[PDB]
Amino acid sequence: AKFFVGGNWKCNGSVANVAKLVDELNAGTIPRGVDVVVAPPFIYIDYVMQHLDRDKYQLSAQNAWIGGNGAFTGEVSAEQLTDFGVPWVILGHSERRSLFGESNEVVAKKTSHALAAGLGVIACIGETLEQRNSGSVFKVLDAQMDALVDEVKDWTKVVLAYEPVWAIGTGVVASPEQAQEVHAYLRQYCAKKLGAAVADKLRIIYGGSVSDTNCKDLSKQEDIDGFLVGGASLKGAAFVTICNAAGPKAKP
Amino acid sequence: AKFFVGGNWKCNGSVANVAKLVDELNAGTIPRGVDVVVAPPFIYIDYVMQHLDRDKYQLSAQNAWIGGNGAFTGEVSAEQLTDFGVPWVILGHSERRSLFGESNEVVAKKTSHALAAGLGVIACIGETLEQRNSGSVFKVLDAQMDALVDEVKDWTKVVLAYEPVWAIGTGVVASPEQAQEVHAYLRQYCAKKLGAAVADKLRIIYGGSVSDTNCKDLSKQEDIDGFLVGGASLKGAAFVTICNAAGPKAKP
Repeated sequence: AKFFVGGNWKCNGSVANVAKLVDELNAGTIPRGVDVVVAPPFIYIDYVMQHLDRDKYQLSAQNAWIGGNGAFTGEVSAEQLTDFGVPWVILGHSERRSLFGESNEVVAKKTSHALAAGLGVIACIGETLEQRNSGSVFKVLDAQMDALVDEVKDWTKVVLAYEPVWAIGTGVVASPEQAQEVHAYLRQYCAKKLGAAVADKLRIIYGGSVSDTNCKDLSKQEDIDGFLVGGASLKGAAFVTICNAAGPKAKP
Repeated sequence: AKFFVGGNWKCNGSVANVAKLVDELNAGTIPRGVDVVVAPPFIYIDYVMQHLDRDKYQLSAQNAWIGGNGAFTGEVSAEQLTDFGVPWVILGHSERRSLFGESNEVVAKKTSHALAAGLGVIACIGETLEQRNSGSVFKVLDAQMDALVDEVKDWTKVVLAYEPVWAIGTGVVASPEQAQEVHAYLRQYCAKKLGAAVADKLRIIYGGSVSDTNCKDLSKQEDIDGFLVGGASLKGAAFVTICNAAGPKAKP
């Protein structure tokens, strides 16, 4: 029910800058009834967990391994994250689908593994400019979702994040109307695959370029339940403003 | 000059188990003149850095991104690690060459980037059972090293780790004589590519199965300068014993 805002810091930070960002976030006020998650690089999670106000913010990781602990040098498991006290993980971000070749199948299995390990998952999908140019939007999104549906039985702790990758680094802007068109499409897909009750409660958050300038134009769209924020999450007051875009979608 | 032992914890740990392992490591005594590095999963680096005895142990990460900070969700940069106070990183581990498709070229560029960001690098190489079966040992190792040589000009802060991947998970054991044969081969390669002076000072550490049972048989081999330890690194007293295998190769 709650408007949901996640802040994906990506691969950014230093000890001093993280300390400063945490202080700025702690200075902000968040409306009742909004869920706000902050996702630092792995090395900072300890510090952030210990210094960021728990009344306002929950922690997320930016990725996790496909399975449990073992001989996977460099990786962090969902079991480790849960044991650490982290409640959320972002999985299938466009940067990992592209740079790391995470397939639809890998994202879906990471998601079911993480859920079974006790995390909530911000599961990311989205199509590129080439795919939109070729008339493949439905084919691509349907296949991304079909893979998730195959792995996930309980969507209570899933948040679905749509990334308009065609409008990320291409010189193209996505309008709020274009965003809403996709979110409406995803909503009706999910109603058919999961049932109208599950689809109505599922948070479908927008992960295009979200700033303190455009957040209210996006948050008023019928099927946009929140945001997965990129670079604006690195600026505390701007990020807090995005969290305050909930308006009537906050569920105090 | 110093015998060098790294402990690669891989994707293992919990809050309680890491606390226990750190206590066990702190209970151990290490000879003067041995460098010992411990590599936890990213999320534990903070805790380990703050609780593990600095007189005995330095920290390492198990991986880093190919470049600096930016839009690389899930990744940690070498710049972040240096700023955090971490002195070392493992790059090109066999599990990442295989599971993540890190090419010779990617490992070498990660290495030069990390060195430029101020880290020391444990650069890993090694050939598989298929490659040894096909008579490709030289071709594979030479190509792995040629890629490193192309990127790395200063080897002062590099430690070269040989992983006999043909003897890791295959049902085959590598003898100390087989280990030494490869290390001798690598030494003469490096003398030809880097100069005899650089090759003589370069630590070439063995990253096959290293335990407290076999460590002295390996450490006495002429061209084995230390170890990159896998599962035995999770057992504090066993790992400390491996560190004590240096004998005359400690440089107090």
